[PDB]
Parts: sequence; structure tokens; C-alpha cells
Amino acid sequence: KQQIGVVGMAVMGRNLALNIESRGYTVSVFNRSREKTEEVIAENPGKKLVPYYTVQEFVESLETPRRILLMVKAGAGTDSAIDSLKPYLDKGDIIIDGGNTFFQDTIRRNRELSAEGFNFIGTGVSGGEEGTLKGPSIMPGGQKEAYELVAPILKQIAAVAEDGEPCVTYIGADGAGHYVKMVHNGIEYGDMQLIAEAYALLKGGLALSNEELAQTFTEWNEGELSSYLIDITKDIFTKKDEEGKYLVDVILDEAANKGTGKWTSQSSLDLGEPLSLITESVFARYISSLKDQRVAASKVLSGPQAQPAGDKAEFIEKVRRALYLGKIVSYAQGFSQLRAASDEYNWDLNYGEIAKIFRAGCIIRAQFLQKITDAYAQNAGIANLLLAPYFKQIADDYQQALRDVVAYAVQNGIPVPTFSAAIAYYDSYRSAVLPANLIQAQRDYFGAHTYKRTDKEGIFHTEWLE
Amino acid sequence: KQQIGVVGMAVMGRNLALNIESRGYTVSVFNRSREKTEEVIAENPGKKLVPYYTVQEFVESLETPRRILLMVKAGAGTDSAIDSLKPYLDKGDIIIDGGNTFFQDTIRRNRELSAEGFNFIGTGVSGGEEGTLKGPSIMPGGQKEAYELVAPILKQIAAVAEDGEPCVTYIGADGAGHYVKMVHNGIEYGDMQLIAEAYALLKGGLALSNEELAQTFTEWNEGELSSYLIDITKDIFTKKDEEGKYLVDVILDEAANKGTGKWTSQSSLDLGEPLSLITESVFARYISSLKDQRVAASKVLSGPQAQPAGDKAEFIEKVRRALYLGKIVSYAQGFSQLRAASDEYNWDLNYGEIAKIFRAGCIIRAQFLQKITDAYAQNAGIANLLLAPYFKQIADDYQQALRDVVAYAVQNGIPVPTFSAAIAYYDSYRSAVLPANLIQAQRDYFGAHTYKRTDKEGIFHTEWLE
Repeated sequence: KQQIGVVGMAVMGRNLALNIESRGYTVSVFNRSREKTEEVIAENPGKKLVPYYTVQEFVESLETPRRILLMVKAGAGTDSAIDSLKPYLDKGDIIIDGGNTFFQDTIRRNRELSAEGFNFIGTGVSGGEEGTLKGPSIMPGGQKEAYELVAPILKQIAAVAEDGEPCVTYIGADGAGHYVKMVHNGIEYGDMQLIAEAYALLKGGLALSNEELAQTFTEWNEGELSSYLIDITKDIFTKKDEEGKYLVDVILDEAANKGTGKWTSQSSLDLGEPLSLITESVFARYISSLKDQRVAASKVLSGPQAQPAGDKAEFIEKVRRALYLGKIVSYAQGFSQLRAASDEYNWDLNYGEIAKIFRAGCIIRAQFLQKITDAYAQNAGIANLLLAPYFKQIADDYQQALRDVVAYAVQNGIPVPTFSAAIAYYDSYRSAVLPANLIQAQRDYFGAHTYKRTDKEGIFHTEWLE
Repeated sequence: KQQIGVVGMAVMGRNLALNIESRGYTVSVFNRSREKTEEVIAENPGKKLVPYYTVQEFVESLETPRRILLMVKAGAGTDSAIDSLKPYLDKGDIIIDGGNTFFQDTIRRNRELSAEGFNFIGTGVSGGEEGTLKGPSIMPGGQKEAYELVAPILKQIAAVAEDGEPCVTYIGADGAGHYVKMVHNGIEYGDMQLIAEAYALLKGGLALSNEELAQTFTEWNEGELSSYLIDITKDIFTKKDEEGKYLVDVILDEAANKGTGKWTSQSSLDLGEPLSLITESVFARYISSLKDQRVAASKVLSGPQAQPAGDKAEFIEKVRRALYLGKIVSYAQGFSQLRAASDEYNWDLNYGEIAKIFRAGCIIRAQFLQKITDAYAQNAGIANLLLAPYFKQIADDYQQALRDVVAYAVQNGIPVPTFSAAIAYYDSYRSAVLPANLIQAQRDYFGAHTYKRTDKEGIFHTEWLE
């Protein structure tokens, strides 16, 4: 019998099944309809993929306890796939949902399937089509015993960091994996928006051509900013269409989204976390969708004439620094939310291990994730990444560049929502005292909400008039 | 019989009942327990308040169709109050929930009570304890026919604008009123945070004493910033405790919240609205709660030495301008969300009328709300308040001040999350082209998400490598 089965032969499931096959495992494959399953085998002769055309047969062909990988698109189809499998499962079998599922849904299915005798692993899978085929970052949450059973296969198919550690680990119970996958995506939204601002600043302040953009990103990619996102960005700036037009310059600036970005921010608001940078990233996507409103407004609203930033190399460097410190702030906010979530949902998350599996496979992969790993390696209970020696030092050295870039952008009409968010956060966090004293005073005045005092114990209320 | 009854004799309900009484109406009062009801009458001899100590009697003493005002604290008690009333109601009776209820709960009760033959009006009430007693802004949503029946009383007790129009109006169906009340609160969070930044900037850049702060706010209050929030703020800066200490300087800077701020932002994220300013206001409150983390971080993280802002009067004026334009941006974002919500929930909101009832009674009351009223008076379908002639002109004239203040703040270590949000929004909105073209290009690259072109119809996907 096969050790594992994959349900859902669309690209992602097909690729994952091929990945499993490449590691020397024989895998059973199944798809709601039979055409995709037939195409997979047609296109992959000689591979150890065994097709089934009925749920029952697919389930029977797996060694127990069964390990069933659902790669169908997250949503109702996940439930129908589960419902179609149930009647044929033995107590102890394991269903693993690799869809981009909202964590509360995974928590619900996990609790419900558990009550019926089945294990449920909600797992994030990150890497794009090519990543799923070659080695994605895998983020499983669910029963530990079910994880350990399937872990050997997950480890073989995941991307491997350069220290030899596979990019999968036991994240936690029930919905922890899908919650971490959501946060990865929120963090990804933040990195793309920071990069988009770097681009606007170079193009706006120095009028760099696309070839100079490509060259600049290429250089940044050789240093500490080294990352997958930076790499594809330099590629993007060198792409020309069939008639020699730079593709990036004619792509409609309407950034689409698929919830996860929204989801992370909504969670930050439920958990009391100041996740301003990723949240501003989501809002920047929302405003780019108001394209018609923006063109209209551009003919009506006035603004300053953007003046050249000055020496090219120096400005480019300040923008590089700003970007890197911007990422530091965004991730400090992201990992602080992972802690808030861990507490709320009782997951005992291991932040260092999560950072470790983000080092390769996933879309946000970068040498930067090793810096985060090191930070937790030296102090697991660190309150905020900004306090880590490495990050503290980068802030010491790069904040002036961030401050200069934001002032330039604001004085020149270039919107820098996340760079502005990053400096506002850095300055708020290091403030022993914020103006919330006035906010509290106003609340007690118009709403008798009471306040506390810095010089005296007790809870007070004041008759502000007399 | 009495024309109306009030349930819930805590302060807010007591005051509302007294308000109704002051207008010449006799009102029946009731409270779950009898002590508060006994105290109300004890303390208010000669007033036309008729106490009842059983639900049944309270319901019987009202002329039909009955108008029952629930002033109990929003939550489970609202449901228990409703459940206790039901058995004694006649089809057509009207229950009005004046609690600070989340709009989806009002939609649920409205639908459910409707199916049983009863009308349900979820209504925001804003004014604080003193406002509920003297004249609050009232924002009712529910069956129109039920609204018209009770409207005469609501109009008599609401605050009245100087043009003689009472600050209550039919907002819309089901949960529209409570949704508008939520947005008022989100907008209030934004105004308090903008004011808190003005304060940080004056105190940080010019080291103004509290007496100078008071004097400055007093002057601002005499001009276009004229508002309730600005007024109590100047009061706050002159308040001294029993031993001569300025109260504002010893109040613990940990801004509490009660959801509505959070709620507005969560809705903006569900509706695709870039409500960055109020959202940053909520996050600023979240970070002020991390007081211990902030004190710790203040001894560890470095930052620049804040240098004096320069001439006092000139800087003060730039900060006044910045604040006013900041409010313009926040409200543009708020009213755009009111439209997004109106569309989503099928309310056909009348923005001008909502602005009109915010002119007095409510916490955000200000001459500014008349500017918004005028804007809708001249163009009901205006896409964004920034496009309104009055606001367009203020932006033309005050943006440079906003830009100078933010650059100064950022170069000097003073966190200005909302002022930064305001300029980032103004600059994004007027941008015919944003860097989301790159974001779209990256998405198609790693996720094959496809993109559109500015120079060609169709939806494309590109093999970015080759």
C-alpha cells in the first residue's frame, strides 16, 4: 500500500504529489473529477503515482494510520472533501489540509473530527507552484501524535535550510499552523509594500530607469537584504514584452489581495497588537484599487513638485537602509503578534523554530530570517525583536537614513505609508511616556472612565470643571 | 398612560428619562432591581417619572403602540431585558436599544423580533452623562414606521443645532444607527489621537508649559478648529490637583478602549476601505498599553536628541494647520467607509444628514461638521470629501504645514502616526499611479495571479524567467 495519498490534482496538489514522488515515495492520487487525474498520469509516465477514481478505493490503497493530504482550494470544497472521506476512515486516520485555510475553520474541523475519532492537521504550505514542487515551507498544526507519524514525509519534501534543517516543524495544536501561514502572508504583504516604497522613492527622487532599478536591487540582493522577494524584483525590472516595452511600466497598479493580509490585521485588532506596518500594507492595496478615484483626484488635488533627492549613491543607500530597518520593524510587530496569538489560543509557539522554517521554501525567505532565528537562539523570551543586540545595533545605525527618507518623501509628495509606520512605531515603542495621558484625561472628562496616576496608587475620577 | 418608558436606571437611563421629563413628557421607569429605581424617584421629587417594579406593570402603563427605551449596558443584559419584555408586548410595539451595541447584534435582534411581530430600533446615543441629560445626538436605525411614531419625543430630547434642527434623524434600516454610532466613536478615537499628537509636538518641539498649552488650545478653539474635544482639552491643561500638581502630567499614559474603535477598523478591513487614520489611532492606544515594555525599551533603544522647533508662533500655527488638515483626511476616510457600509448593508445612508446630527450633542461635535454638511449639501454624490471645494482649498493651503510638521517630528524622534497617516493618504489618493504595479508584477511572478495592462485589454500572465 501507499504511505500517503493526495486529494486534489489541480497544480498545487499535482506538484506536491510529484514532490513526494521525487523523494522516493509512492503516492496515491485522487481528484473530485477524473480528467485532472488522468492528465497528471498522462503527463508523468514512469512516476510512482497511483491514480484512483473513487474515494473508497483511494482510501483503501493507503497504509494505516492513513495520511491524507487535501490540496483542494480552501473553502467549502475542503469540507466536501472531508465529508467524502469520512465513511471510509478508521479511527486514528489523519487528514491534512494544506489549503490556505482561515485558522478558526481548522480549529472547528479539528475539534469536530477529533470527536469522531479522526486526526486533523491544518497546515500552511508556502512556495508558489514551483516551491510546492521543489520544496515548500510547511507549517502543520494539529494532534502531535498525527504530526510525528507523517513528519518523516513532510521533512523529505520541504525546502531544506543550508544548515540541513528541513523547513517544517510541529507548530502547535489545532489551528496553529494555519495561523502561522496567515501571519507569513501578512508579513509578505508588508515586505512587498516596503519594496514598493523603495521603488517609488528611487523612481520619484532620482528618476532611475528600470535598468538602474534592476542593478540597484541586484546589489541590495548581494548584501544583508538578500531575499527571494528582492531577487524576483530585480528580475521584474529587466522584463520586456514582445515589442521591447518594460512590462512593469504598463501593468495596471491595482493590487489584488486574497484575505490573508486582511486576516492578519483583523487578528491584530482582536489581540490588542499594534501591527501598523502590515495593516498599512493592506490599506495601500485597498487605495490602489480605487484607481478611477485616484486618476480623478490627480486632476483636482494639488501637491508639491518633487525635487531631485541629490547624489544618487547616497540616496540609494539611505533608501536601502530605510527598507532594511523597515523590515526589522515589520517583523518585530509580526512576531509580537505571534506571541499574542500563542497566548490567546494556548499554542506555546516556538518563535525561533517558526523563524527557522521561514528561511527557505516560503515566499518571504531571506538571510534576514536567520537573524531572527539567532535572536531567539540567544534569548527565547525576548519581549520584542528590536531589543535583540543585532537589531538594536542596526536601528542605532540606520534610523537616521529612515528619518531622512521619510522627511524627503513627505516634503516631496511621495506616499510612504509603511516607512512612516516604521519610524512612528520605533519612536513610540522607545517612548517611556506617550501623549495617551491626555487621551485618558479626556476620557475621564467626557465619559467618567477613570484614570490611574503615575505618582499615586488607586483609580481616580475627576470633576474637571469644578 | 405614559407615552414612553425607560428600562435601566443606571446613570445614562436615569438621565435620559429625566431629559424626556424635562420636555414635558411623563415617563414610566423600570430597572431589573428596585434600588436604583427607588433612588431615582427619591432624588427627583415632583418630576413626572412613574416607577414600576415588575416588567408587566411597566409594559401595561404605556400607551400603544408601546415605545420602550432600553438603556441597559450593551451585551447579554440587552437580550435579557428584551426577553423579559416579550411576553407582555402586543404586535406592533417598539423596543429601542440605546446601548452601544455592535451593529450585527442589532441586525439579528431586529430580524428576530420582526418575525415575532415587534419593531426594533437600535440607536446610538452620544453625549456622555451630561449630554444624555441635556441633549445627545441620537442615531436610530430600524423600521421606519416605528421611527416616525417615536420621532417626536426623540426630536424634543436631542441636542438642537443652531439652525434649529434636532440632532436625530432616521438613519436607516435594521443596524444602520448602531453602525453610525460605531463610526462616530472610531472618528472620535482619530480626533483624540490627532490632538494628542498636536500636544506632543508642542510640548516636544517648543517645550510649552501647560498654561501655554491651555492658551494655545483656547485660541485654536476660537477659530475653525472650534470643537467640544478642543474645549475640554484646554480645560484639562489648567486642572490642578489638591496640592497644585497639574493633573495631566501625572495621569498614567495607558489609553483604555471599549471596542468601538476596534470595531470601525475591523469593518474597514472587511469593506476594503483604507481607514488608516482611525486605525492608527486604535494601534496608538494599543502601544500605550505596553507601558512596561516602553519604559524598558526607553533605556535600551537609541534615538535622536529633539531640537527646538524654532519660532513659537510659527510652529504653533503649522501644528494647528496640520491638525485641521489631519481631521479633514480622517473624516474623508470615515465618510467614505460610511458609503462602503451603506452599500454593503443596503442602507442608502444620507451622509449630509448624518453630518448634520453630529453638529451638537455627540462627543465629536464641532463647527467642522457644518463644513461636511455643506459639502454634501452642494454635492450629495461627491466621491470623497477631499474633492469638495472647501476641503480642496484647505488642503491647497495647509498641506505644506502638515508636511513640515511630520518631517520635523520624524527628524526629531516624536511619533506622529496619524499626522503621518494623513499625509500618506493625501499623497496616495491624488496619485494617478501608485507602485502597486510592482506589487502586481511580483504576485504574477511567484503566484501566477495575473495582471491587467494599462496599454492593452485582457488579463495576462507572464513567464518572467523565460
